[PDB]
Amino acid sequence: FIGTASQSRVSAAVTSILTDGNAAATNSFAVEQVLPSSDYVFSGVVAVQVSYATTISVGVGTAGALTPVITAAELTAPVVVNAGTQLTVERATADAISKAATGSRFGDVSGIVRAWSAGTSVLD
Amino acid sequence: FIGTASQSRVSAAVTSILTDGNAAATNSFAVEQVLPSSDYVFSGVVAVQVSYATTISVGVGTAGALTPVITAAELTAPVVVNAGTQLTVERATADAISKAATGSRFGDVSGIVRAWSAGTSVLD
Amino acid sequence: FIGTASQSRVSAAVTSILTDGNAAATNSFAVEQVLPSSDYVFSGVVAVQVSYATTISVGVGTAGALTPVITAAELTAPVVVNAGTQLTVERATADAISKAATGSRFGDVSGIVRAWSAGTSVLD
Amino acid sequence: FIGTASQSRVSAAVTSILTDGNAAATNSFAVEQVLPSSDYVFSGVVAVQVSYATTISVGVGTAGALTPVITAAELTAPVVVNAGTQLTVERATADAISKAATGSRFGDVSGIVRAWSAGTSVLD
Amino acid sequence: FIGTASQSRVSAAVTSILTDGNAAATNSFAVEQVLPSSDYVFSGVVAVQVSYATTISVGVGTAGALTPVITAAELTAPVVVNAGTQLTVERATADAISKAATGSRFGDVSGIVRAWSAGTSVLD
Amino acid sequence: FIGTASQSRVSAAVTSILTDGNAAATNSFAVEQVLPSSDYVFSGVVAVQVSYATTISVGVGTAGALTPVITAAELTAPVVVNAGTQLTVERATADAISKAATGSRFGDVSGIVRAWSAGTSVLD
Amino acid sequence: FIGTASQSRVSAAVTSILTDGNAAATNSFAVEQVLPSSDYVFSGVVAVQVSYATTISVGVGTAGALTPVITAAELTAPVVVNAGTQLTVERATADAISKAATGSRFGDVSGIVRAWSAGTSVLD
Amino acid sequence: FIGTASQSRVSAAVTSILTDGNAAATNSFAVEQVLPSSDYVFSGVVAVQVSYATTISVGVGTAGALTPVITAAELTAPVVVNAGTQLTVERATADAISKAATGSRFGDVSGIVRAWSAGTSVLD
Amino acid sequence: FIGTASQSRVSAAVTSILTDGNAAATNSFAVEQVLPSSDYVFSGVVAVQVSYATTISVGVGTAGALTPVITAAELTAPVVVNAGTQLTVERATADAISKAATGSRFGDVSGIVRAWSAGTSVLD
Amino acid sequence: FIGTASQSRVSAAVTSILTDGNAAATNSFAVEQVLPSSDYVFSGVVAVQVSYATTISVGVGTAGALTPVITAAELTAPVVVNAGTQLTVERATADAISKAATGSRFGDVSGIVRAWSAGTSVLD
Amino acid sequence: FIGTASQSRVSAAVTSILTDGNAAATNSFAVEQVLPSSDYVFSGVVAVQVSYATTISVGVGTAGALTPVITAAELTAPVVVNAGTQLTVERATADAISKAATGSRFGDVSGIVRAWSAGTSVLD
Amino acid sequence: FIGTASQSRVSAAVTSILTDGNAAATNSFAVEQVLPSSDYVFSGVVAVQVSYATTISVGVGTAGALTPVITAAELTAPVVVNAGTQLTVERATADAISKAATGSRFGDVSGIVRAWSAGTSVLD
Repeated sequence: FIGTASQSRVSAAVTSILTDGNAAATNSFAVEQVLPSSDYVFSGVVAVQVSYATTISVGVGTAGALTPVITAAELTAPVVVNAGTQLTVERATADAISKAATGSRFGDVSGIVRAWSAGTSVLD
Repeated sequence: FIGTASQSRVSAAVTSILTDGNAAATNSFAVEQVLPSSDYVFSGVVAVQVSYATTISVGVGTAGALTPVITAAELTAPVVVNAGTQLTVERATADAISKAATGSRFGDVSGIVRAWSAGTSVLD
Repeated sequence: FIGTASQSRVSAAVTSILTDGNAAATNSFAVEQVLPSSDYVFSGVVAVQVSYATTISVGVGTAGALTPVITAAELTAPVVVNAGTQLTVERATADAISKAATGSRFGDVSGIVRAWSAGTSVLD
Repeated sequence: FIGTASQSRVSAAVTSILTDGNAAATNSFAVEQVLPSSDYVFSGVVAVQVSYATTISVGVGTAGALTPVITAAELTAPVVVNAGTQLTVERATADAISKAATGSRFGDVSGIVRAWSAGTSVLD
Repeated sequence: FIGTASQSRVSAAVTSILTDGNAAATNSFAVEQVLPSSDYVFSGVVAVQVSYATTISVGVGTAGALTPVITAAELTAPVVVNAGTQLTVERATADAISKAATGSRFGDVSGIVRAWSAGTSVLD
Repeated sequence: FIGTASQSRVSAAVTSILTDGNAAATNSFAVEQVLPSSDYVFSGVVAVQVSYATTISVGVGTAGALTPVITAAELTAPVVVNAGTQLTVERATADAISKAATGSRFGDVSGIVRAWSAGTSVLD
Repeated sequence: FIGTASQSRVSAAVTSILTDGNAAATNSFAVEQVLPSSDYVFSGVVAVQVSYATTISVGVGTAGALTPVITAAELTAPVVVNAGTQLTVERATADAISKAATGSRFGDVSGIVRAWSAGTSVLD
Repeated sequence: FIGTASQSRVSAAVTSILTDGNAAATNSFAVEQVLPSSDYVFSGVVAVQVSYATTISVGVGTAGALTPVITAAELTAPVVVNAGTQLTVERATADAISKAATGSRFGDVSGIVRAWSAGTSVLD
Repeated sequence: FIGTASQSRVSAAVTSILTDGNAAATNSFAVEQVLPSSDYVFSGVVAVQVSYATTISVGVGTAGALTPVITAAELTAPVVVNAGTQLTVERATADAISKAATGSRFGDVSGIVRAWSAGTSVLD
Repeated sequence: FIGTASQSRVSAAVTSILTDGNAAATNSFAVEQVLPSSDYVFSGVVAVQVSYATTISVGVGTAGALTPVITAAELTAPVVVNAGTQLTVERATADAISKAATGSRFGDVSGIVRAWSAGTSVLD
Repeated sequence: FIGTASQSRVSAAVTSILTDGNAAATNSFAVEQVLPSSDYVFSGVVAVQVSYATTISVGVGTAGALTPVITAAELTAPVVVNAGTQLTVERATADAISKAATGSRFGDVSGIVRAWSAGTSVLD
Repeated sequence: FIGTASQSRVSAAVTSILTDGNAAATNSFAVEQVLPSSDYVFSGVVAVQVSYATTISVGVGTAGALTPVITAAELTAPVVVNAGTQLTVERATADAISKAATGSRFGDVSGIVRAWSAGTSVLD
């Protein structure tokens, strides 16, 4: 759980404390997934499952107390292509470059790239 | 629960403490989802479900006390395309670039990009 | 409950402590939703519902004490497009850019963008 | 209840402690709503309702003690467009920009934006 | 009850403790409303009403003790446009900007905005 | 009762403890109103009224003990425009700005605003 | 009763404990008013009145014991414009600004405001 | 009774305990007034009066015991303009500013204000 | 857990504390994987498994207490080629270069590269 | 764990604290692997195994307490050739150079290299 | 552990703290290997082994307490030739130079080297 | 441990803290080796061994406490000729020079050296 500025992220945690008076067991599972937010997003059901074993003892051999532990954990986090249409200057500029390049007007592509990278023009 | 500055986010938590005097069980589930807020928002019913197992004991084999645990948890968080029409300078500038590019006026696209990136003009 | 500076946010919590003298159960549900406040707001009925199970025991098998738990929780938080008309400098500047762009006066768009981004002019 | 600096906000809480000597039940509901205060305000009747279930027991099956719980809660918080006319420098500047833009005097819009963003002028 | 520095705010609370020796009931309702104080104020009658149910028991079914609870609460807080005429520097500056803008003297608007934002002048 | 530094505020509270030996009832009502003190003040009669119901019992149905509760409370707090004439530097500066603006001497308005915001002058 | 540092404030409280051996009633009323002390003061008769009802019983219907309660309370606190003539530096500076502004010597107003806000001069 | 550091303040309290062996009544009235001490002082007769009602009973209707209560209380606290002539640095500085301003020597006013606010001079 | 700014990353941790009163064992496993986010993303089921040994004692030889430890741990993190189609200026420029190079128009490739790297043109 | 900006990296750690009341042992293993991310990535199962010895004592010879230690640790981190097809300007430029070089058009290679390194052309 | 910017690196550490109540021993081993990342990479099993001696005492001769120490440590870090095929401008330029040199076209080699080193041409 | 930018380097450290309650000994060994990375690399088993003496006392002659120290330490770091085949412009240029020199075409060697050192040609 370190990414505070991340834009597309799932975080989950499962914790437990089980006791019968004589024995106790504390278990936790934490997980985190992060995506490049301009390309993919999380959309769907987020799901966690854990698996507790009853084959671990603390004490004297097979006569020890039974203390359940987590030995397997899993996560679902559905990943979907980003499809938002709110406009940024960069996205519109890239779209204009693509439109110029589809017509083989590479001089216009060069002009736009010149204006973007250094703010110049053809006669400058 | 680390993203304080996030603009589109769902957070939820479920906690329980069950006891009968002789045995006790503490369980918790925390989850968080974050979206790129200029592209998607949360709109709909937020839903959480957890699953408690009755097959885990603490003590002596099958004769131990029954301590319920969480072994599955899930979240619904509906995701919807952002469709607000309040005006920003960036959104209007991108729209103007798109309008110029639809008419193959790539000189105007270049002029706007020059003014945005470095605040210059054609004769500068 | 981490977003102190958020402008459009719903927060809710439901807590309970039930006991009959011999057994006890503590349950809580906390949830939070956050929107990009320049685009959407919360307007309508905020509603929470929880679901308590009577199928979980603490003790000896089916003979254990009955301790209700929360296994499902939900939230309604109605989402509505922001439609306030109080004036900001950014909103008016974007509106002027849109007005210039509707008449294909991209030189005026470029001039406004130049003044906004670097505070310059055509002859500077 | 985390937003101390918020300007348009509703907060409410309902708490109860019910006992008959042998059984007890504690219940609480807390909720909070926050708006972008330059765009919307709260004006009208603030209303809360909760729903208590009589179908939950603690003890031995259907023979356990009856402990009421909250399973549904709701809030009304009326939302109204902000319509105050006390003057800020930003609001008047935006109004002047709008007046200039309605007459297609985009040079004056550019001049005001230049003075606002960097405090410059046309000959600077 | 978290906003100590708020300038326009209503706070109220209703509490009760009812007992007949064998059963007891404690109830409370707290509520708070906050406005943007430069735009609106509270002026009028502040009113609170609560609704107590007699349909909730603690004990054995319909034979349990009757413990009244709050299931509905409401608030009136009248909202009125701010109309004070004590002078601030910001309000007078905005008024001067509005006066200049009503005569299409956008150079004077630009001059005032330049002096406000950066403390400069036309020849600086 | 949280605003210690507030300059225009009304606070009131009504409390009661009624008993006949066998049954008892405790009731309280607290309320608070706060104004922007440079614009409005409290001047007039401050009035509180509460309403006690005789339709709530604790015990066995209609045979339970009668325990009065508060179900409605209200407040009067008269609000009046601030009209004090003791001089502050800010109020006099705003008045000078208004006097200059009434004669269309926007250069003097700009000069005063320059001196206030950054302590500069025309030739600086 | 929270404002310790307030300069113009009225505080009052009325308390009673009435008993006939078999029944008892405790009642209290507390109230507080606060003004902006540079603008208004309290001068005149401070007056409190309360209203006790004889229509509330604790016990069995109309046969219960009579326990008087407070159902209405009021306060007079006369408010008068502040008219003290002891000199502060701020008040004299504001008076000088007003004197300069009455003669349209806005350069002197600007000079005084420059010296107050940043301690500068015209040639600095 | 909360203002320990206040310089101009009146505090008073009246208490009584009346009994005839079978019935008893306890009554109290507390009040406090505070002024801005540089502007006004308390000088004159401080007077308190209370009003006891004989129309309130505890018991069985009109046959209950008579228990007097306070239903009206009042205070006189004479308010007089402060007229002390012991010298403070602030009062003398304000007087010098007033003397300079009466002769339209606003440069001297500016010089004194510069020395007070930041400890500077004209050539600094 | 050191990469806060990483865009494609999986983080997980499993912790346990087991005790029977006389002996105790604390175990933890932490793991992290990071990808070049423009090329690959994480999409699929994230899975963790650990293996606890019962062949380690603390004490006197084979007569010591049994303290389980982790001796093997594993992670699944599915890796998938990035396939988002949201437009960047760099991606569109590279696409235009590829289109020009597919037609052996290496002069246009050179022109675009010249505009990108230094913002120049053929006649500059 | 020092590489925060690395793009292709695996990090893992295993920790334990074992005690029987009289003796204790703390063990940890940390490991990290880093690749040149434009050439290789991590894809597959990440696996850790450790080996604990029971042949080390603290105390008096062979009669000392048994304290397990880690004497061997290992890691799997599968390494795979990078095969992402998202476009960079550098990758497309290199591809164009390769295409020109496959046809022995070394003048075009030289032209592209000239435009990349210094932004020049043949006649410059 | 000093190389943060290294692209091909292995880091590992083994730590232990062993005690029996009367004596204690702390041991650590840290190691790091770094390769020129354009030529070689790490691919395979990373392995660490340490050797603890039981022949060192602290105290009185052979009668001192036994404190195990590390006297030998080792690392495996498999080294493999870099074989990634993602394109850089430098790699493609070198490949073109090699292709020209295989055909004894040293004029083309010279031309490419001239364009790379100074961005010139044959007639410049 | 000072070379952060080194490309072929081995670093290792061994530390220990031994105590029996009355005497203590702290020992450390740190070592570092660095190679010219274009010529040689580290490939093989990295090995460290230390030697602890039992012939040093602190105290009164031969009756002092035994405090082990390190008196010999060693390192293995296998050194292997660099044999990577990823292409640099410098390596290809040197290879072309070698190819020309093997055929006694020293004019081509001179031409390549002229283009590398100053970017010139034969007729320049």
